[PDB]
Amino acid sequence: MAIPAFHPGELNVYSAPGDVADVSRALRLTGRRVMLVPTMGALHEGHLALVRAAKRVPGSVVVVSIFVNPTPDDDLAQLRAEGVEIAFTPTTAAMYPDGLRTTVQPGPLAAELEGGPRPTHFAGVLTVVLKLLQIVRPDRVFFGEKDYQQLVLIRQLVADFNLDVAVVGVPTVREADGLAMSSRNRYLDPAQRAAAVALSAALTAAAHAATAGAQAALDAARAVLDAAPGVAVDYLELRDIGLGPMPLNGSGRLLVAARLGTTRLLDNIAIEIG
Amino acid sequence: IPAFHPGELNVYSAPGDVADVSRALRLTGRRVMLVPTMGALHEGHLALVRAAKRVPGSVVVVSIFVNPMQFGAGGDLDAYPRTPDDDLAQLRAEGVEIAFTPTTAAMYPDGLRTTVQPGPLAAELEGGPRPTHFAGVLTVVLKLLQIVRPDRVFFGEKDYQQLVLIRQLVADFNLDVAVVGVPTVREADGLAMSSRNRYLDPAQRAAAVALSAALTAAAHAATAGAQAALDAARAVLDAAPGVAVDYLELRDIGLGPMPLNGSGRLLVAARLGTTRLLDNIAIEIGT
Ligand SMILES: COc1ccc2c(c1)cc(C(=O)NS(=O)(=O)N1CCOCC1)n2CC(=O)O
Ligand SMILES: COc1ccc2c(c1)cc(C(=O)NS(=O)(=O)N1CCOCC1)n2CC(=O)O
Repeated sequence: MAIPAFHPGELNVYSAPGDVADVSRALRLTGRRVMLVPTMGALHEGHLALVRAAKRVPGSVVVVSIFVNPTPDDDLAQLRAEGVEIAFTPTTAAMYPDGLRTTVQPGPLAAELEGGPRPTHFAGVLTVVLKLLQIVRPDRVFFGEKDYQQLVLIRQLVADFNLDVAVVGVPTVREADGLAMSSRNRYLDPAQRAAAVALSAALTAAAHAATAGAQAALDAARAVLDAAPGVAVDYLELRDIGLGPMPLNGSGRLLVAARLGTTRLLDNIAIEIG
Repeated sequence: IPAFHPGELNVYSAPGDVADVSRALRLTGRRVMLVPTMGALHEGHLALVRAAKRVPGSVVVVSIFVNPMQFGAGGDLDAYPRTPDDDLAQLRAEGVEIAFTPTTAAMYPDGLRTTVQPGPLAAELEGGPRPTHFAGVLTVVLKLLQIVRPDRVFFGEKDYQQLVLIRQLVADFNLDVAVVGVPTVREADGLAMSSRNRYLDPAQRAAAVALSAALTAAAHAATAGAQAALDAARAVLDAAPGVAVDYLELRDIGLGPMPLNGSGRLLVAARLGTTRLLDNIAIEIGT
């Protein structure tokens, strides 16, 4: 049948999975490399940084998905401002025309860490990321490193189901005092917002303490969080980069999550032991 | 790209070799057709192959891989028939160009980790007593679909619940493949092909015609309604020596949560000694 209209150099918006699927396939056949940036709308500078990373690939056409897995005007304007040529904005019914039926079951990592208060969260994530990658068939898909467990789970999905996409993690964009960017940050009151910096300050102190070994890094991060009031830490864990157990020597990742009033914040950093 | 010699049987074990050859063929215009099998090939598998070969410009990839994740445990994996030499002889005789024969380590280098969780249909019928069976099937078929990226994938209708769940997988994860169901090839008396048929002794093989005779009596009985269709099938199964019926169920064609209307599928599973046989048929009610 006829390819949907696509106007190069402007923001083309599709809601129908089949429409974006046909346009992506037509573009790829024309010598473009399809880049997917999955979002849930409400775009912030962290999403812009995903887009800029995608746009850097020569020959790129950038597809930004906006889907809340169960404001439009402003998101699309930001996308236009960034030179993004494709926005995919499906309804829940278009993504799930048969309801919830076959789904993705993550490996046991999805039960750990975030998987504690939210046991089925990552099955949902992995299911819609899978569907997005099958609809759009991108050459590369971009995610921020803030939701680091999510990123690892995505790389396990890609390995395990033999998907033909490159997973690109982009360093977390941070506020000027280091607080990782988040939709949730606007909910903090001024005391909570001041206390919230302890997450990024604990992890950066740990990254530097790590020359003295893993225990020093963990104790430094704990002392920073202990200097903050009304920061209820859920976990502070050193793991290897794939979120297995931290090797005695080598590269790793330090992850923290805490509740400030009603707001849950997460951060993580690269750690190099000794 | 490893070597590909056209009009010869090319056998690849490494998922990256078949992926590269397939993508290269697709980019030169050939449509890639996948026939996934667990080996022990019979005439029903060759009908799948012939269906695939009829697609103009096709290149046919037949996968052979006894998938450990769909077997419970209780010796079933070890006992599955393996007939590698006859399988490859048959594919050469049919003109198949690509056989894909992955090792268990190439398919599951990290063990069982991310997997497909089917919808509720997987817990019905064959999956009632085997709750993780269809998760194993749909996980492997997804990986095979990803590695080979066929235009069309071909399955027999004999394992009809499996087929319906594979269409579910395809729709639910937006896979860009067409699923082609091919009608069950049958012995001359009607017995559905199966590479479990080898475990029927001569008495069991005689008795096993009752599954097909029961289904085809039911299809004709159906002018008189669902009860007459089921009771004709039941009568034939009951007259048969040493057939133990697991289930006999008439459902809507999608086997989903909707009542039977005009078009139905009648499914049977029965044990002859230790051998469990499946069959099914299209049923039109009245009309
Ligand atoms: C490259 O730097 C970053 C930094 C933070 C990021 C991102 C990237 C991406 C996200 C993010 O959560 N994206 S989202 O689309 O899953 N969704 C945004 C709207 O609120 C819920 C999170 N976030 C966190 C967030 O927005 O809550
Ligand atoms: C077109 O005619 C036919 C007839 C029967 C077929 C086929 C083709 C294909 C198969 C087959 O693929 N069976 S299976 O690998 O998916 N599997 C065998 C183990 O029992 C569960 C289904 N089988 C089923 C079988 O061999 O039992």
